[PDB]
Amino acid sequence: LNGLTTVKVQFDEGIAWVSLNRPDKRNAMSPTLNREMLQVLEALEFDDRCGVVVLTGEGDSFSAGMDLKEYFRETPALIKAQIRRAAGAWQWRKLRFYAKPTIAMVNGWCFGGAFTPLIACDLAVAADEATFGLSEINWGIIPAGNVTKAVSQVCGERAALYYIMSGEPFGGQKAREIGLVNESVPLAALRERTRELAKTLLGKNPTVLRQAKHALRRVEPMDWDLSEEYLAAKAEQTAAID
Amino acid sequence: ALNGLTTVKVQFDEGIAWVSLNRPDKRNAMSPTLNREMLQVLEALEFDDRCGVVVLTGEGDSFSAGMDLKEYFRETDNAPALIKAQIRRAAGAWQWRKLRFYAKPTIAMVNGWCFGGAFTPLIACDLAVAADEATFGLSEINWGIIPAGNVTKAVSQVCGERAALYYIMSGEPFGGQKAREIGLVNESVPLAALRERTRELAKTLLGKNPTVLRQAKHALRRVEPMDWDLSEEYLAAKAEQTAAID
Amino acid sequence: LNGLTTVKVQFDEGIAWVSLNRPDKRNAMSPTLNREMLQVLEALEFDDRCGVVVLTGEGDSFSAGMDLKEYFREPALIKAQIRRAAGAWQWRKLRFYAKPTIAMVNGWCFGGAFTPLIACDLAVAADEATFGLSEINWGIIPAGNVTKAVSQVCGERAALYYIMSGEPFGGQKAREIGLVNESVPLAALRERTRELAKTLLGKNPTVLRQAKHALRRVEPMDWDLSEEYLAAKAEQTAAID
Amino acid sequence: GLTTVKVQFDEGIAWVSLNRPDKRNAMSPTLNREMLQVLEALEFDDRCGVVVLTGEGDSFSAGMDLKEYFREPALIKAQIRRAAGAWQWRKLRFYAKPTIAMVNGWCFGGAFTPLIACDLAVAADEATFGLSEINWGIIPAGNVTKAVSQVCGERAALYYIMSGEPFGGQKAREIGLVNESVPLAALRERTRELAKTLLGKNPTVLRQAKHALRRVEPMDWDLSEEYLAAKAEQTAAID
Amino acid sequence: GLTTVKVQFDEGIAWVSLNRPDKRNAMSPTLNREMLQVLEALEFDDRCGVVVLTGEGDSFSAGMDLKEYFREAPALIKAQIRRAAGAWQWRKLRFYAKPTIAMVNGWCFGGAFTPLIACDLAVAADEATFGLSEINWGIIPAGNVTKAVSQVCGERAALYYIMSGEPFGGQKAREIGLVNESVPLAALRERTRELAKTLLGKNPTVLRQAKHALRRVEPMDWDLSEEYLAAKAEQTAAI
Amino acid sequence: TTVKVQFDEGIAWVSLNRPDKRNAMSPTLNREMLQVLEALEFDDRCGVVVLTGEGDSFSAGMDLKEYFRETDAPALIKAQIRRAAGAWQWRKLRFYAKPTIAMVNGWCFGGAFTPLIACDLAVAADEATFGLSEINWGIIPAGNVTKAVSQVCGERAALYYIMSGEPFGGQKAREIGLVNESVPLAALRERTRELAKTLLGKNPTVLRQAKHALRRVEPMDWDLSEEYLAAKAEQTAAI
Ligand SMILES: CC(C)(COP(=O)(O)OP(=O)(O)OC[C@H]1O[C@@H](n2cnc3c(N)ncnc32)[C@H](O)[C@@H]1OP(=O)(O)O)[C@@H](O)C(=O)NCCC(=O)NCCS
Ligand SMILES: CC(C)(COP(=O)(O)OP(=O)(O)OC[C@H]1O[C@@H](n2cnc3c(N)ncnc32)[C@H](O)[C@@H]1OP(=O)(O)O)[C@@H](O)C(=O)NCCC(=O)NCCS
Ligand SMILES: CC(C)(COP(=O)(O)OP(=O)(O)OC[C@H]1O[C@@H](n2cnc3c(N)ncnc32)[C@H](O)[C@@H]1OP(=O)(O)O)[C@@H](O)C(=O)NCCC(=O)NCCS
Ligand SMILES: CC(C)(COP(=O)(O)OP(=O)(O)OC[C@H]1O[C@@H](n2cnc3c(N)ncnc32)[C@H](O)[C@@H]1OP(=O)(O)O)[C@@H](O)C(=O)NCCC(=O)NCCS
Ligand SMILES: CC(C)(COP(=O)(O)OP(=O)(O)OC[C@H]1O[C@@H](n2cnc3c(N)ncnc32)[C@H](O)[C@@H]1OP(=O)(O)O)[C@@H](O)C(=O)NCCC(=O)NCCS
Ligand SMILES: CC(C)(COP(=O)(O)OP(=O)(O)OC[C@H]1O[C@@H](n2cnc3c(N)ncnc32)[C@H](O)[C@@H]1OP(=O)(O)O)[C@@H](O)C(=O)NCCC(=O)NCCS
Repeated sequence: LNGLTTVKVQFDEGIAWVSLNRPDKRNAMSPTLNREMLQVLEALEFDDRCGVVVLTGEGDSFSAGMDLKEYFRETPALIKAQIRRAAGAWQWRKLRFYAKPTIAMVNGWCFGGAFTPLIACDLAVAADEATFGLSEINWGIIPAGNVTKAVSQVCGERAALYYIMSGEPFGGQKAREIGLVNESVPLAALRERTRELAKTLLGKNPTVLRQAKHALRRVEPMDWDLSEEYLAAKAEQTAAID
Repeated sequence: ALNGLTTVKVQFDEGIAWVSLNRPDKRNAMSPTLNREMLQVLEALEFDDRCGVVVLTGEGDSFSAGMDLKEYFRETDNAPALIKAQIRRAAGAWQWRKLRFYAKPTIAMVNGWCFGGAFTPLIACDLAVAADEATFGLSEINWGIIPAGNVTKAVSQVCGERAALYYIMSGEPFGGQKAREIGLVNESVPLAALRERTRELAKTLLGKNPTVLRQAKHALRRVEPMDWDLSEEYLAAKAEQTAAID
Repeated sequence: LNGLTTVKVQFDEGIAWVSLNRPDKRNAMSPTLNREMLQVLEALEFDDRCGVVVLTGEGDSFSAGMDLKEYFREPALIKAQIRRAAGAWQWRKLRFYAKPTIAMVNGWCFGGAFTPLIACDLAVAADEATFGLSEINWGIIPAGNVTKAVSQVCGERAALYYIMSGEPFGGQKAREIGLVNESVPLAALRERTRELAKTLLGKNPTVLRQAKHALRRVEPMDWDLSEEYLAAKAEQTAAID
Repeated sequence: GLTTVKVQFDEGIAWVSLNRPDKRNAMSPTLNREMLQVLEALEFDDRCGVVVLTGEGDSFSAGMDLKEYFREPALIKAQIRRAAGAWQWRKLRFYAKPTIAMVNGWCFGGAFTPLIACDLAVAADEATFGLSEINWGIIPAGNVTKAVSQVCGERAALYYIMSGEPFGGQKAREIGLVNESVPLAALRERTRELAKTLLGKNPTVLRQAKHALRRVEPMDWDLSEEYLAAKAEQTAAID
Repeated sequence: GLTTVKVQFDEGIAWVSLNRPDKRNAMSPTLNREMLQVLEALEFDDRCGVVVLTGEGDSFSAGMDLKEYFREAPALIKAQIRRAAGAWQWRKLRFYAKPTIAMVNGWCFGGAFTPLIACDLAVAADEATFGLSEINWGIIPAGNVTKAVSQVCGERAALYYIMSGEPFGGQKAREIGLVNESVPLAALRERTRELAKTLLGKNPTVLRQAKHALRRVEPMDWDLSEEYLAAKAEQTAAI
Repeated sequence: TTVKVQFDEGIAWVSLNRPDKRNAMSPTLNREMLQVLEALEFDDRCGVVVLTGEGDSFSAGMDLKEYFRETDAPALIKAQIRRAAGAWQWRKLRFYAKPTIAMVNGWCFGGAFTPLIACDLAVAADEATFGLSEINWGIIPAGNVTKAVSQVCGERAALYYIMSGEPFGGQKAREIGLVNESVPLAALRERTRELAKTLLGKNPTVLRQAKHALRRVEPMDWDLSEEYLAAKAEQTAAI
């Protein structure tokens, strides 16, 4: 957490408000931001100053997507693949099964690549004024990285295809309708609502909370006979490590 | 199989088998005894000509308060491992193994409290009509346990990842209208109209061809993990099997 | 495209209005229509006069499902070939069509019509449209690929309710359960559908085709595999553009 | 109380023998019900820590009963079909104790499912295997088609399903149907030595390990690592 | 009227011969279209109840035509050409209405692995030379060759020959489960004809249902496969 | 320090360097081996990596003292140490940017199976001893060992050696598909070098794309694999 340039961490009574911090660039996710975000999230897993992580963006943006210059334009094949993997290293590899509960607080512009860490977070609270967009089609690219998969994970096929194919923007209430976020409230109540939800998660047994939210995503592709076998081993693991 | 029941009641009604958990003093908590009796009841009703549809509900003010904290959890905590496994299997033996592909159509009538383990038989049933006043809750997190058995899988089967994680992680209660919005139940109506609405839907299912109704509702849950090429092959055999056994 | 007997095709500023043309039979899908529809869909994938295809029904019916007279009632391998020819255009060709597809449900949509409706990329229904999985009322299961198609876009509760009950529902209910993207009054159906088609026509056609395919491809994949596939898909997109 | 099954206890080994030699150990609804009772009773019988499945006489099992199971209502037929698979693979494939199939002779049709659902299998060289269902005008129903595909390659599975051609114990070993094939005179002792080897292991760890192998097969590597981490913790918490 | 494929009928056996010996039976877009028409014509031709796929001359097939298929286009046209190959190589062949046997009489390289593996069975000559030689030409085993080899061979053997491009004979192909049997070339035709006659003696409806069910149940869990096999058995008895 | 790296005309001989501990994989070695693999995938002096062990061992498995006993630690720390093992043993190795060959020169037990199987190819010495000895130590084959064995071995062979913990040599490892080839130890180094030189003669881009494509298409249906392989082939030509 020392010498961060693109990421801000503010601790608040057990809550780690992690803000993408490139407001002048609308929090576009560059290779520098990708490296810092993984370093922050890895450190916060063992930082006792927090038991829940809130992911948001500084200024009027959640995130305008990947940096069109520093991530896309300025990027050898193996060198290119390493930078692409560094994005997914924190956007979904670390976030999807994160050690502590995660809440995405969408305060504003959320486009393209921003959908992957938003969906990899366990919960999401958006502002009514927040503007979501799968604008990749308008920039001549598909929703790569894991954006296409992430949208398919939480939204129905009809809604996923409509916003990928058309690139049409939509607000927080529409994001809640299609299952992209858990709740949409006015921006003036966004932080208060997200903080109340984080405080509710802080009141739970942290081990049981971690085991339960992981098991939900693990059992998704399993058959019912396999899920019962996994959940039984997961329940015994929970009581053994608490 | 229907005689000497201590925790479950069965009442026949014009081709409907109203199966209600019968431990109201315990809010219909599901004990190992109840898990054993319900499997007996559901197995017998699959061949009982007095029914063409099964309605699963609870006596009193509770649909179910989840697994018995005393008889299912506490009294089996220090039991031998294979004994605990057998008790756990017996719960899922009727909660999802029997219910999810029951030979007859099943409707879950959520008349009241529905917590924790009660979500698995509720979701394993084909259709679900809840009361607006009913209170749902994945309160396992507040008791220090994960939603085990098959509760976690059952919730992810009908509810989106956001709604599934929200109520699993927060343990927050919600009513029948929220259960309908998140896809947990088909319909939500006031409690005063819950039985008449459930009975009307049950009579609608009774008016259908029972063989085709059984075959079609099973095929829906079978084809979900299949690719479209495999599902077309399975639906072709399922359609031929339907015509041969009708 | 020449000599068609059950399908009509009208070109409109890059839009291929493909209508099932059996209105006196409520656009029931016969083995003849199944053969012609695949014949038309294969030709339109390379027809430079179209960049988007709108599937709709002539008259008051989008489609009344499979032809109860020419398809169902009328050898095992012969029966299998006729059944396969239905899915050949209803999902095999439509689900990963080389061009964007929009289903315009102008009226009756029952049984087997669900498969090409769901295999299309997008769907705009009329509020007055009447959907229904009435196969249970006819004594059959939603065969072909209907059960899978309904499973693909609707939640398990909604899918089971309409399959088991055979209850009909309107355009707004179809939009609510995720069967279609939007639902407008019939008087505004063609204008809204043409507006959506022009929006798709303004996109990069190669990127649009690759993106709509990638969405349906990554669904059964794990996140590690989908990231690998999307990286290869993104590279294929830039190379063939 | 059993009429179709014989159980012999030997130093922690429960020798479970199919006992219908007059019908070549064909599996009837009576045998299917009796076998589930035996397996359910043996999983808590402390007198055994390993179960060996074999057949009395010159047969392992000639498949399902052509008369009782097949020739003799829709949901009644489905119940009898489910009773066969209830013990043939639902109970056996994840049985609480290690299981060994000892193929002493004829092994045809439906016999493949309990043979494959068992953890391990030792065959006699003189034993004759055969997916002869095609010769009787039926497909390998129940779960035989799935069971054969689980242990043998697609080529070997298709060859013996489509041709109905018999093969011996050495061929069964080569295609992976059984772990080992020895002469019949050495079959029981080789099986008993393997059963004794399994009895020397930690029973909890052995049950957990053998279950974990079959569970992780359809998992991706990221998910299997998560499953194996919980399975190992579950192992240490109950041992 | 066919130019690249030859069809000879023999007592219910349709000997289908790839016929481009001057190009070592390389598969061109012309051959790909002709093979699909032959397969679509033979599935209802009562002169055959079994299909034997092989190659004329000293070749089975040297893979895809390096000139006509790869070297000699717009994106959708190249995809249509690519789709036409898989249309007969695996889409039609993998679930073909009639039993299929691949007779590997000679060279079998690259893209030839897909129709070889999509056929139900395969008998090779010991002298036949196999090879996933795409790596030697600077391309991955595209089409469905990578999946086909993954379907019948273990991961070690699949990776070894994909990565090394090293050739191997008929006995090695039998060892790794690529073919069911390998015999001397002088005995290949009679050994293949005997297997074809063995398939012709089966109930053709039951044979088609069983060979399809084997490949359908591969990715199913055991509970789902039992559900599918019960429906497949009822469909078999009805048709 | 715990790893040795020797460059040889494009070959990166990567040796586990804890011979006094039989190359037991400590948390120290786990972190160091990941850095070596990360450094080599961008080191232009190598186009192939051979993973072997110093001394008489390939690897005796995980360090019983430093990896297991000394982590007896809070749950998240234990999970972090466990994840660091799989970070290089399969997360980095299974889809490594360059071809990998495991040279099993000696003892290969327990956790050593995971990096052995995550390597693309493997050549063993006949004299080398292989063992899934976890059952003898009271633990299940955790990490990804159970999944790795199931990935390359049949269910029977996987279950036999997990349940019995029985040791086996290089020829048996080749017979069950654990390694590609087994030769006498005196010929092991040159046989592995021939394979490494063969891999070095291939287009490294096409070789990486092809070897990755094989493992990616395993769980796909044939229609999905064809779509993936077409994009993979286009990605190959563009890169
Ligand atoms: C997010 C957005 C609506 C904000 O609107 P705005 O308040 O008017 O701010 P601006 O459009 O003027 O851009 C703000 C700055 O941040 C940069 N910026 C915005 N989004 C960026 C992105 N993905 N990548 C890199 N830079 C970005 C701009 O280049 C600009 O830089 P500059 O001030 O040095 O010239 C608008 O910037 C936008 O549409 N960005 C692209 C969103 C997107 O489509 N992402 C997916 C790309 S595939
Ligand atoms: C369902 C509930 C809201 C009803 O509240 P109520 O009407 O006021 O009734 P009570 O709380 O007084 O409980 C009545 C009886 O039923 C028992 N009971 C209720 N739920 C029970 C359960 N899962 N298991 C065992 N007993 C239960 C009570 O212990 C009590 O028994 P007692 O009278 O002998 O003391 C309440 O019982 C409850 O909060 N929780 C259990 C629900 C739950 O969270 N289950 C999952 C736990 S993992
Ligand atoms: C679609 C429907 C609501 C239209 O009702 P309508 O305007 O009153 O039209 P009609 O019912 O009078 O029938 C119109 C004609 O189209 C035919 N038709 C309608 N649906 C048909 C279908 N699936 N298959 C074959 N013919 C059909 C009728 O047989 C009739 O032919 P005819 O006039 O030459 O005798 C009506 O046909 C219906 O109730 N059901 C359609 C069938 C259906 O549900 N199919 C899925 C079944 S598996
Ligand atoms: C196993 C077999 C090779 C033994 O040959 P054998 O020593 O000559 O024994 P036989 O066939 O002469 O007779 C054995 C008795 O057991 C019965 N039997 C053998 N297999 C049987 C089976 N699946 N089901 C019912 N009865 C069977 C015979 O009907 C016969 O009864 P009977 O003596 O009262 O007339 C031979 O019996 C056989 O082929 N059985 C069928 C194997 C098979 O195909 N199973 C799959 C069926 S789909
Ligand atoms: C099959 C093979 C071993 C036989 O070699 P041979 O008997 O000595 O005879 P040739 O090598 O001269 O080949 C004979 C003709 O068929 C052609 N031929 C062989 N394989 C061909 C292929 N895939 N595509 C197109 N033409 C091919 C040759 O170009 C040659 O053409 P020509 O006679 O007009 O000059 C050799 O031709 C060969 O290696 N072919 C390539 C196999 C392969 O790698 N396929 C995968 C390609 S990615
Ligand atoms: C590999 C093996 C057969 C070699 O036998 P050996 O040549 O006679 O060598 P030794 O047993 O005498 O031990 C050599 C050293 O290496 C260590 N060693 C060997 N395997 C080790 C392992 N997994 N972990 C930690 N140390 C190990 C010994 O503790 C010993 O250290 P020390 O000399 O400081 O006391 C033997 O070490 C063995 O049987 N098992 C090691 C672990 C194993 O087999 N499986 C993993 C258990 S889960």
